[PDB]
Amino acid sequence: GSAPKYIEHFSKFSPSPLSMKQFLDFSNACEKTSFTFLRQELPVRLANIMKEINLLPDRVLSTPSVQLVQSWYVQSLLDIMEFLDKDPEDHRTLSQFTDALVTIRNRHNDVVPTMAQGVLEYKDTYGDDPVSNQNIQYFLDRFYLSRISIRMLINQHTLIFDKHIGSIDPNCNVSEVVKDAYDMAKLLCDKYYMASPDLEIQEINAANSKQPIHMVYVPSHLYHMLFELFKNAMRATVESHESSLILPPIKVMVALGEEDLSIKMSDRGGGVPLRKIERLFSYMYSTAPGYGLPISRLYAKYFQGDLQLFSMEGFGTDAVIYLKALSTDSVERLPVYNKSAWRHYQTIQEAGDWC
Amino acid sequence: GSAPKYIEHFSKFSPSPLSMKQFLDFSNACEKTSFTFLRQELPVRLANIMKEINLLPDRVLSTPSVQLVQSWYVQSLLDIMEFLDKDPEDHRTLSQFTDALVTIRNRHNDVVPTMAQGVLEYKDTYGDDPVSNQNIQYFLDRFYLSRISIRMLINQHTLIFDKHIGSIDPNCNVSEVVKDAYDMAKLLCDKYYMASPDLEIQEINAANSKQPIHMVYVPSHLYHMLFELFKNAMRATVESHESSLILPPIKVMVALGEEDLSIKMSDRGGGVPLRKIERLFSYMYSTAPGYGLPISRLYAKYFQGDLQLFSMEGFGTDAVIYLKALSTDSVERLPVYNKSAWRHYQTIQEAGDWC
Ligand SMILES: C[C@@H]1CN(C(=O)[C@@](C)(O)C(F)(F)F)[C@@H](C)CN1C(=O)c1ccc(C#N)cc1
Ligand SMILES: C[C@@H]1CN(C(=O)[C@@](C)(O)C(F)(F)F)[C@@H](C)CN1C(=O)c1ccc(C#N)cc1
Repeated sequence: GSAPKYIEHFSKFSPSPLSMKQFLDFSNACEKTSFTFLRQELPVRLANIMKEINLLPDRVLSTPSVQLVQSWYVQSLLDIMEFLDKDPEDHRTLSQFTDALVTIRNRHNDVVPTMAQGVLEYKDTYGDDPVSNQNIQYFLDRFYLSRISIRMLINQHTLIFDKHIGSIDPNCNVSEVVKDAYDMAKLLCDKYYMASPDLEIQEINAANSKQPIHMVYVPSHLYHMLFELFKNAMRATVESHESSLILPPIKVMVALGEEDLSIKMSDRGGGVPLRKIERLFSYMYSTAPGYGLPISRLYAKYFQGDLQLFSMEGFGTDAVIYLKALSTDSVERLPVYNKSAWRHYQTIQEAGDWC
Repeated sequence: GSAPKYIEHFSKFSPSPLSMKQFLDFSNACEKTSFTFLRQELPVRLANIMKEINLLPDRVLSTPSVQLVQSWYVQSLLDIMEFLDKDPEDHRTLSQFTDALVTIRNRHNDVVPTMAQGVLEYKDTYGDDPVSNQNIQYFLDRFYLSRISIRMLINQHTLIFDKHIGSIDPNCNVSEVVKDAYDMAKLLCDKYYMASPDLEIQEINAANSKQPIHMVYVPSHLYHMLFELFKNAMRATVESHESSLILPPIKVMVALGEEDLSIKMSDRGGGVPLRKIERLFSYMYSTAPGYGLPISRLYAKYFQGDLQLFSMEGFGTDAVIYLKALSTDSVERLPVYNKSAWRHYQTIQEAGDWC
């Protein structure tokens, strides 16, 4: 019965944002060195997000969803406390940990669908107004980024201690990951629509005209973003041309500049009105009766990147993923609990500044 | 010595956002009808913006710039009070007005450069930090939109009472306005660089495949936005290819959908890092030792549109202007003084929610 205490403790610490090069330095660059680090970091990260939840309307708190996941974190937090007084050296004290991590990871595997359920519960229970949308948007963005960062650490440890350093590829060939996400989307598009647009890729390596474009990144993260975009671009190109015979291709450009590595995906799927675009990244409005876009964007932001959309109604849409080109600039984007984060939930909107 | 009083009065009223079709209904759809309207509207709009200024740091208030323009509005407000007790019918009582408008318009002709001077005064006097940037951004956006809306009314009256209804073209051929802004930028580009990229235009009239794209809009407003973008796209295409012989063209696409009319301008001028883009629309950071972009965007927003940028470092930049396709949806976007607008100036930032 000391959960509130632990959370009060570790909640006082700020999480330590790691860079992608520090990740590259790490089989056996001492997991002892990691164990001791993860012993404090995970609890600090779990506690900060747990501390922020506890401070949202009891209307949201009392729902089975929020309390279900809120109880998952409480258990994961306790699940790792065990090792605070333990001593490494014991080749079994740190394997008790790797297992303790794999067990915590799977315990949270369905947090996204679970949390989406809460959004729906809220829409039908309290309505879908801007202030609700705003608070949910603010919180889910932080909650999910928090989750992404925790899973990153866990995957890095579990994978490294069972060319690639954990889930990191130091020579990630962006165009290859583009092709992979494409092939997968194509296969699904073919089954469901029995027709699919082709793919054209083009690279622009500013500094080195023909050297293939490589970067240090987490391929699975990039695959996720690209796959989500290919699906939308495919669904729209197919559906908007159901009476046309032509079927334009989806074009992708990978450009590498001094500090940015950009990927643009252009489709001619009809486009979307500016007003609806703004709603495409909102958890509340994109819920019924998925969260590919809002979450794909958190993956972009996690390492200081971004994901943006801009279409032309009546023509098509461009989706662009901005990633940092240098591993030096690829530092975790983490949400922290402060007096600053507190007042973002004090939105008392009623009659704006514009008419 | 009653300025504070008048401002306290009219400041209680909210400005009346007009649609572009109401503008189309109006030589002599009775300027009496307008005179009486503008008699209350202008004072209400002048007072609301004047009321918001009076409530910004005295550090900003005391500068010659802010007080210089603050005294211009005070005089324009009084300049129109005169007609509050007047009676139309008198064919000279309303010409005293048209002149009173032309005189007020010119009195404010240099408010932009004047206000930009204040920004610089502030940068050097108090520094250029995010909270300063934010408050200036918030206020200048509103101040300038307020100004744009006031000049719109004035121009509509003065022009209509000296095919087009004032400054409104009910059959504005977007592609023609594109060509015009281009020719002008080209001429300047040719003088200064003695080389300039060509232009390709393409239309996508979704509903009517080949009918030229026309819309009801204020051509001079659209010309302003396009000219500003062509200049930047030209400067960058030329400068980034000073050692290349090839010189790609600037491509523009005009797409007309059910509710949106979009114009995209794509250049291959090298592109800009994501981090600097965010700073391109900031009055503070774009000041030295112009305001084409931040202001061009207010012109887009004035009638519910927008202006966005997205480039690929090492390749080029896309700039897109979103306008409403229907005159029904083209309603003035006006800033209003409320308890809502008040708290946007209570930014006490110090240590954010992210680490
Ligand atoms: C041991 C820590 C964490 N780490 C790891 O690779 C992992 C696999 O253990 C994990 F992904 F799980 F984090 C490197 C960034 C090196 N590293 C550090 O450089 C470090 C960072 C901050 C502190 C502190 N305080 C101490 C060490
Ligand atoms: C007379 C007003 C203003 N107006 C004008 O065209 C102008 C030229 O006078 C100006 F641009 F300067 F505004 C139309 C939108 C018609 N109109 C209205 O439809 C109207 C709108 C609101 C109210 C009110 N309250 C009364 C009339």
